[PDB]
Amino acid sequence: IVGGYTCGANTVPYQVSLNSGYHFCGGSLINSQWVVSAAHCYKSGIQVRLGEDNINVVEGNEQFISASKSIVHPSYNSNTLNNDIMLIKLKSAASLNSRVASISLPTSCASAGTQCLISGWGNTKSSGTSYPDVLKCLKAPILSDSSCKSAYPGQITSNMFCAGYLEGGKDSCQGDSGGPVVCSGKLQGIVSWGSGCAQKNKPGVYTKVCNYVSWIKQTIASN
Ligand SMILES: N=C(N)c1ccc2[nH]c(Cc3nc4ccccc4[nH]3)nc2c1
Ligand SMILES: [Ca+2]
Ligand SMILES: [Mg+2]
Ligand SMILES: [Zn+2]
Repeated sequence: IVGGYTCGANTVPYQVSLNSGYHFCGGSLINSQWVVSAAHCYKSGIQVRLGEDNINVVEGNEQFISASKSIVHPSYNSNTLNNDIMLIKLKSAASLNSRVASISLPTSCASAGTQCLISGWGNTKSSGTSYPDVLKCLKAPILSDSSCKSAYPGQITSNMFCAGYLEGGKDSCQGDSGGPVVCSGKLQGIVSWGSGCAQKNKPGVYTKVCNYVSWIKQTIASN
């Protein structure tokens, strides 16, 4: 996250860190047994870490649970990143408490202008590499589809939306990938892609979760 701030320990209780020997992507806990992340974060051998703040220090509120199965969206296109969403089932149910809670799925899609909270342990430099150990947060509004499409001609589908600042300076970045974009108490986006990080007229692009609610509900109920 570039131009963001330290969230504070466990202030984003539905945020998960996907670990395969090191942190490589974020995710969102949707109920005690399932996590939603981005399909471009797919790997074999994932351990989900809940209740984290500093990912390099066991502070006491963590739960490390391995994944039993991963399901990448049936129509995910790795070349365009269209349908960039994946579901991960935990081997054991997590214990939900104040530090570990699930986030709600949306009943409708959000309007441009709505302010959201994006979080992650991804890179914090636009020009450089500085990876933080504690969770970073960023409040950003959803941008109109017009400004999103003008920035990326022929690359935005109806399953994506842009959020951010056209002036540059504030954005999510690699490592934040798969993480949550919460607006009005609902998970509305998943950190997906962008052009570099925090560049002018290159806002972040997010998977539009409101278009996948039936798929998510149907898939978790049958697995
Ligand atoms: N500017 C953005 N809003 C942005 C978000 C996410 C992202 N993701 C990548 C590529 C990317 N994602 C990953 C995940 C894990 C290892 C490497 C890696 N590279 N660029 C970006 C850019
Ligand atoms: Ca920790
Ligand atoms: Mg994240
Ligand atoms: Zn990524």
